[PDB]
Amino acid sequence: PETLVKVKDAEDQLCRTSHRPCRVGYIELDLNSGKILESFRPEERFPMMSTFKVLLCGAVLSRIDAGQEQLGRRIHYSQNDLVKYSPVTEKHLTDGMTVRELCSAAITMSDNTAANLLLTTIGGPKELTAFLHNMGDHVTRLDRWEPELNEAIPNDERDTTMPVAMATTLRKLLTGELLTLASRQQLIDWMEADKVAGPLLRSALPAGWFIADKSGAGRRGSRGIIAALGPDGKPSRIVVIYTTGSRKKTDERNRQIAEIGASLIKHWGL
Ligand SMILES: [Zn+2]
Repeated sequence: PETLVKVKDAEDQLCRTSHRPCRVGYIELDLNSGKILESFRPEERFPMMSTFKVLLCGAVLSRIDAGQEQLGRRIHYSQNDLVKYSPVTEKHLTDGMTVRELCSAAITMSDNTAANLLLTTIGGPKELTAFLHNMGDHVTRLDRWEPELNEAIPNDERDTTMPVAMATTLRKLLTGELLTLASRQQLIDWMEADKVAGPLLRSALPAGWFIADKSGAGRRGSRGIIAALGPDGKPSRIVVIYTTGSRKKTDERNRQIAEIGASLIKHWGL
């Protein structure tokens, strides 16, 4: 009840004077069992923003497992392929990057060109969506490339998920049989090394805890985070938080998410 109070308070603060569709969504799952521990608007849609990049690399790893792709395959590209927010890819115009390096860049640094390059390797947004639907997530959809997929037009379902869908999908990728044990470990390792989510859940994380996460930010107030975390050096729950529609600035939206994190940590229970 305490984390749920905070999530409602967060939404009230962020949306009161938005003058457009505005919401917060949250779900917490038991990692081992998949049991839904608590939720707030679990079945409402939100823009994924860069949180999709985990699902993208899941699709890539599936192809690697199937012998259709190699972690070490090198991809070259041109300066004209670089889109907004390409901190890693723009440093490798000469050398290109391997598929492994691209996934590290997409997940750990939120590199947009790396995501587009990876989308190409699997056949585009439609094939990411196909991969998701084929593993039983018929809600999540990627429709556009970077950066247009961050547009966050109110109530547009393009490039959206639901908290429950994302959380359930994340659980299947990280601990189910969709990927080999080696690939599922690679996926969580990239998330563990996330470099660009400090002001969100990581800001509330106690010493000794494990976190593997991926953040997102888009237009029209959109912000979110997906995570696997737990005490004692191992993840034991999945957390997904999304918001869209607020007119509040970045730092304020960050603070509200970090506050939800602090609550869910304080009130973790056994
Ligand atoms: Zn479907």
